Amino acid sequence: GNPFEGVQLWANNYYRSEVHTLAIPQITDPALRAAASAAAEVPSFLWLDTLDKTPLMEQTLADIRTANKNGGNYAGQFVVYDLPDRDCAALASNGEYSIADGGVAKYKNYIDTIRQIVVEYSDIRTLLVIEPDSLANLVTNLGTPKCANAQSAYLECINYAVTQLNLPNVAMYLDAGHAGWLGWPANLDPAAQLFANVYKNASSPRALRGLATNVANYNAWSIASPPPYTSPNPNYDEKHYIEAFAPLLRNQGFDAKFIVDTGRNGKQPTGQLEWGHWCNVKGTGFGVRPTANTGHELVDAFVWVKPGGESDGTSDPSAPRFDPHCALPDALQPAPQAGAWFQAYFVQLLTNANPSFL
Repeated sequence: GNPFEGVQLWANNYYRSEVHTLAIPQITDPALRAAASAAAEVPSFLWLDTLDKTPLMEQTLADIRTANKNGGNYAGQFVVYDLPDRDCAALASNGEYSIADGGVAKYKNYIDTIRQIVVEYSDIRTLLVIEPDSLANLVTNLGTPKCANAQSAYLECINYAVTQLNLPNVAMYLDAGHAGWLGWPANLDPAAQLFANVYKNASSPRALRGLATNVANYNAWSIASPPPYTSPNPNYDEKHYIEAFAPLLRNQGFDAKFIVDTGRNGKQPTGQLEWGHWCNVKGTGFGVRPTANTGHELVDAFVWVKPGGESDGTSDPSAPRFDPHCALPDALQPAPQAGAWFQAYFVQLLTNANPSFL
């Protein structure tokens, strides 16, 4: 049943080209250059954060089809991340579509385009994270006007995604935030009802395998001592969050299994001053390498979802779409625009990696 079992994970050429064309020519030390080349071979998700990235999904699946007709057993890894009024509680968003300006119809076309590409590659197992930073806002952030207004659109758009991508070669994991968002005990029951109702309102799609946690975040999977910025949450790591949340979803008829983003959680505690500081956090490392061998039946895989070295946001307050979280003193600076290559952050992650690359 675990879609990560029986397959390898494809390491995509987009990330490899950032490492090889942008990063390695800036590194003089031979050991760090070799470490960088190895990091580019660790398979991370490719983000489809605009419609103009959908050709990248098709090219990636064409590369996988060639590899698999030549003996590979690779699965593709993609993030679906283009809701209208995206990131409704954030101080800045890069989403291209607006609910008030045709955004729901534009989302429909974006999902329609992805469905035809996944059908075009119905021979290729396709592992999707659906919409980071979306439904979790409807549990805690309804007091933010943009999120109160976006409820209907987010729920209809997510229903369209999980129904239209319900294909025999797909496994989807809905983003469900992280322990410091939905793992607080007061958020668990409302979160479980919301996410189980999404599953049931979509007619319990076979491809909707479960939920993704820690995406673009830094929490430990398991740590013996709670980091101080987690107090007083008893669910201070992803393992305790998932162990508390999974049986509540199952109680409501969604027997969800999980994947956990371990791409930036290898150094613990992090440099965070507060748990809600998410941008370009200092003091982090690459974490556990992608695997289906998690030791935990709730957890299908540890994965690298956010790609290390791609910025979370610009720190220039005069730049477009500046988010003040990216200028906090626990955010590494200067940082380029979201998604752009951030060399000093890539070096940070490589040097602090656990397991090590050096």
